[PDB]
Amino acid sequence: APKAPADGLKMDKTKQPVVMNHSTHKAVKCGDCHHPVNGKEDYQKCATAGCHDNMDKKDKSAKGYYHAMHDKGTKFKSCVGCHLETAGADAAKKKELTGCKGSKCHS
Ligand code: HEM
Ligand code: HEM
Ligand code: HEM
Ligand code: HEM
Repeated sequence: APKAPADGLKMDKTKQPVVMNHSTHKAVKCGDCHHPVNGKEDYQKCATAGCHDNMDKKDKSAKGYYHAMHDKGTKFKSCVGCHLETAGADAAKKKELTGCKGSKCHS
């Protein structure tokens, strides 16, 4: 079984890099993020070629990297989509977990 990596992982495909900590995400099944592809949970980097490798932030296809991290209504919850549900009606948590600036994702 693949093991979770160390905390402090940088996601740095873009000029707005974000740190991923697995320890804060333990309530989440591995395969909700490392989702099935062709019937098997895929643990490759999300922007691997053929995966979310389209760096146009307007793209909404299954290759759009921005889309996979930010949008609602996706087949697997995105960073922002899950965080919106987590924050609920709490505006402080909305700023912390979903704010586009001054949040725990983006300074
Ligand atoms: C669950 C315990 C779980 C495992 C196992 C796991 C593994 C894992 C690996 C091996 C990597 C490194 C991939 C590489 O080769 O660099 C990795 C990286 C990321 N993970 Fe993960 N992970 C588990 C759980 C979760 C959960 C619950 C999420 C989503 C909340 C998540 C997400 C990520 C992300 C993002 C990365 C970085 C990938 C990238 O930048 O391309 N993981 N994980
Ligand atoms: C890396 C941890 C990673 C993330 C994050 C992630 C996100 C993601 C979302 C949010 C979707 C749904 C998008 C929607 O509009 O419905 C989604 C969908 C697919 N992905 Fe992905 N994904 C990550 C990793 C990987 C990897 C490593 C690949 C390539 C092997 C990949 C591929 C795909 C494909 C294909 C889809 C569509 C799947 C389907 O329709 O069943 N993803 N991902
Ligand atoms: C997507 C790759 C993604 C990112 C990036 C991300 C970031 C993130 C941060 C920065 C925090 C704060 C704690 C920390 O610094 O590690 C945080 C917290 C929570 N997250 Fe998250 N998150 C990503 C994805 C997801 C997904 C897909 C879910 C749900 C399915 C999810 C959940 C949560 C939860 C719960 C927390 C804790 C909330 C807090 O304690 O108030 N995240 N994440
Ligand atoms: C708020 C809705 C919000 C906005 C707007 C936003 C923007 C943004 C940009 C412009 C990028 C770079 C895109 C590019 O290719 O140039 C970027 C990248 C990432 N973001 Fe973001 N972002 C908003 C909010 C959040 C929140 C709250 C999180 C975390 C839950 C988050 C996550 C991510 C991730 C992951 C990336 C990619 C990091 C990288 O690989 O460089 N965003 N965002």
